[PDB]
Amino acid sequence: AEIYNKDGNKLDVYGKVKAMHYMSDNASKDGDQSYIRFGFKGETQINDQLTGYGRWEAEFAGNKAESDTAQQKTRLAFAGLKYKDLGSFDYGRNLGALYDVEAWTDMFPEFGGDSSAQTDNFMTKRASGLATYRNTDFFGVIDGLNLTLQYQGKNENRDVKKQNGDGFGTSLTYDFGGSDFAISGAYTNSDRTNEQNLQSRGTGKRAEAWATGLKYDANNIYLATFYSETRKMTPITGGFANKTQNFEAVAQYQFDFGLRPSLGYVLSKGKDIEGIGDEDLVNYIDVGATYYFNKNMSAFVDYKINQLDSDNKLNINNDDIVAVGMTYQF
Amino acid sequence: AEIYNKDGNKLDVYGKVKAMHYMSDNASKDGDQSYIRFGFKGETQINDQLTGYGRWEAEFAGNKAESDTAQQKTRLAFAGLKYKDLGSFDYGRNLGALYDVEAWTDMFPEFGGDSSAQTDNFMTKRASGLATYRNTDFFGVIDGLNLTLQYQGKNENRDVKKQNGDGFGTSLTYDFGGSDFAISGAYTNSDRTNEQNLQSRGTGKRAEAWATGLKYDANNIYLATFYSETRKMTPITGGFANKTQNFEAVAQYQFDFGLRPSLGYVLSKGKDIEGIGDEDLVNYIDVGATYYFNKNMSAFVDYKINQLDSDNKLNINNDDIVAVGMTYQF
Amino acid sequence: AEIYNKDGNKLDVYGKVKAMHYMSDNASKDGDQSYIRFGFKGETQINDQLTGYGRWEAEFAGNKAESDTAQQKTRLAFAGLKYKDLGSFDYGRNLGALYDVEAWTDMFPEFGGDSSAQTDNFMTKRASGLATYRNTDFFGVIDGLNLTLQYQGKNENRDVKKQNGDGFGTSLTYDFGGSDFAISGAYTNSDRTNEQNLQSRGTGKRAEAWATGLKYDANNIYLATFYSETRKMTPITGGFANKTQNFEAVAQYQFDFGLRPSLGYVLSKGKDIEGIGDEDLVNYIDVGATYYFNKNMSAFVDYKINQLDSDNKLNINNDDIVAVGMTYQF
Repeated sequence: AEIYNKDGNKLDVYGKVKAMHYMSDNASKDGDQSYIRFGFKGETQINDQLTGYGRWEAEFAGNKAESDTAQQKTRLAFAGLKYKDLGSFDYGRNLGALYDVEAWTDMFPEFGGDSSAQTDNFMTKRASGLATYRNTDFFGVIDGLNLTLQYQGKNENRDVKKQNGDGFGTSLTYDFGGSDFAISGAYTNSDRTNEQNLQSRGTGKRAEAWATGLKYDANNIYLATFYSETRKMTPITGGFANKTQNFEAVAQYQFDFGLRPSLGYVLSKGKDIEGIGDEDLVNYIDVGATYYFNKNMSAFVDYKINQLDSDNKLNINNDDIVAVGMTYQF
Repeated sequence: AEIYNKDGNKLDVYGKVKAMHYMSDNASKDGDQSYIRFGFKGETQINDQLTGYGRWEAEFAGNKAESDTAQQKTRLAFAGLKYKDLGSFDYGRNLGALYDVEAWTDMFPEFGGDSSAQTDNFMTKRASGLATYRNTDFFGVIDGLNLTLQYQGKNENRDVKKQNGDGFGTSLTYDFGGSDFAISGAYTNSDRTNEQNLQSRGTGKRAEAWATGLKYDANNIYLATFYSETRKMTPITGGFANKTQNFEAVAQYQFDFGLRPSLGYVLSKGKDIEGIGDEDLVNYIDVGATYYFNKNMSAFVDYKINQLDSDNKLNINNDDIVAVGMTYQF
Repeated sequence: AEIYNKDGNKLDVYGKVKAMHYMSDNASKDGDQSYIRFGFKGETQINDQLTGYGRWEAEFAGNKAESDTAQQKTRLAFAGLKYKDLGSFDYGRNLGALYDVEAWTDMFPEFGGDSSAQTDNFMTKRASGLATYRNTDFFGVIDGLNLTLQYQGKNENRDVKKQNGDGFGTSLTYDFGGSDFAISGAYTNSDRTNEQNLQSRGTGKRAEAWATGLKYDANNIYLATFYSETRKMTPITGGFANKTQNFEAVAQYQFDFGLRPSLGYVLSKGKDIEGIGDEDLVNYIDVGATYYFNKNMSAFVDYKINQLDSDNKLNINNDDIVAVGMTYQF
């Protein structure tokens, strides 16, 4: 909600209470997982052609006792400039380049974005240390095309899963539509940090990933799907997976009254693992729906139908989960 | 302060800096205990008869070095709907059912709400995992009556004091007044979680509590009092108290100029403790006052006169405390 | 940004995303150190002569993984009253008295305020437990003079570096100007806490500090400088420094277009250290500049030229650092 629009500055305070319960056995555990979001975002307008902005998004736990003050964590912190027509540059906590792809099917009521996309995993989902250029429609009219170059500074304070060396990411998108249609691909080659190569699995030199996505979003239908492959990036109980192939798909329909059913499927498949062969990393069908009471209030049910087996060589968790909830947001 | 009231949505950003000092010896320790509160709350109006809301309240420490980033904790997170006349349903971090009672005398400048009401202690004070129905005036005119049914999902991540199994809570309230008068009672039976019954004290099967309160709030006087009993819920240095009886009372007068004296007394009495017999759990007189400069600014002094003895079988703390402070709030 | 100015109350929500990168070796480390600030501040007006306020400022990390929820910390929490002409009293997390001095040259793009001023170091920089009276222009016209008396309650929960006993602080400032001119001095004598005197270095009885500053801020030039001395307050790897002498200087020029170069130098010199003699504690030249796009958006480069030696008896860090960034703020 735009709480300030004065003298060339627009403050926008946003947020969401997601009261939310998981009923299930202990895969991604069960019981309450409600949370609150909070964020501002400014846009100061320097000149009629230039603009600057900062965005901040934190996330505060809903489910802990108040004695567990290990409760908030930030999601987005950046601030940058955008010139009329030349595009936008920014730095700070942001979204890697491959997620320009993987977002196409990250629309479930709750589950999903679960495959190749780990958070604080080099440029795959959210990420620290990112300079980002994004050009749009291409300088002089390839209208529709959209471009991103990004650099990520090394991050080796953190846990060994969470670390990375200096790297790079592109992606592009061309849109069209009598109604609406788009295709997308991205590229990452971030080298791996030294301390990480003292590990059991996926040891090596560089860490790449690439993806491709097709979407269709028109006259209330939404469909999207993408493939992705990673070489030594995805974290594995042994150590980072040598390779993986991941596939996501999504079909959703929004009724006029408010109901919005979603179907989607998530597969992540471990490959050439350094002592276990190939076990799958993620395999479930998602069935669910939210009901949009309006822009602000909503309620949902989601059902992860884990499709993974019991004899699972990486001793993962074959347990279904059913999330139910209402989401107020302003 | 209602910072947004547009297109059927009212954002209300609130908060309070309580700069506050305890002078005392080390019972609930001494020195600074100032804190800050911050919360929004929305109310989107779907239709002329329905409404939805979310409330969030965190609490950020005032007193630590900045090197002790163990500093914030959330108090309320929920979001729900309310239909004209049928009442309100919500889920998330909220207030148990017995606190519909114990609030009657939780009005001191600082101390109190200290008896049967522990925070993250099954539905006794604040609490995680709560679905809550509250009906008011009873559907068709018992005007004055007010009703609450609540369910609390199991919470066993947390510390053993802090855990609980699935449970239930009712309370009701009928109001009246030529000026103002009300009576209240509530009920809880949450079963105890398995890991908790590996304890020394108050082991068992179910954990109940019940309370009763009378209040009088009219032409500037305010008086209220309540009894409460718990079976294996209140945390004890040995382990949860087998039973307890707790009594609170409060007399307060608000002058026209701004001064508001308060008298109150708090007694919590351990019963059938599993190795110590019965020691009291809380016994103090509270004398104090706030001066309301206005809606926003205020200042106070409170004085807990601990009435507990020295030879205290549960080795509690007989030490007085005197809190002084000013409270800005918006 | 003043988001509320109604019925005698002005809420002011502020904040800043400082996306920011250090390139360097590991002195104050290297890579991302962007952060976000957030604060409100109220001012309720009781009567035409009196006013009350609260200020709160937290600071949330930009650079950690979201798995390291050790991320926010508060900077300012207080709330007080100010009477027309008699001055202002407040309590809570605030700025000691010596910092009324040391602020004169704490203006770099990033570095500086680094000498005698440690945060949560008795009244030297930010600080917990502070009652503060500040009188201004002196009751009856010494216009220009400005006065501060402050008391700091003991703080012994915290780490031994971070602790302190009860203490006191004055400072005064007289301003003038055909353009602008001022001189300042402050005094602290906080006794040291008992647990702290079980240390190797700077053991003793009382902890004093004093400072002096001259500034010149006119027709776009800004120059300022100050001396400071501490007896057993500044933390040393062995233990608190017995004495120190610290000197800061700053020359800055603001062009009409927006560029604002800064020169400054920081020296902190350990004296009579209890096993090491005298090594310097801080010695660097700072060269840098911010470009102010406007009130809100800006970008900078700073360069700490560490001037400290390698054979450094307190095994400190002779490594340069170069900070680059943009700052959005509202």
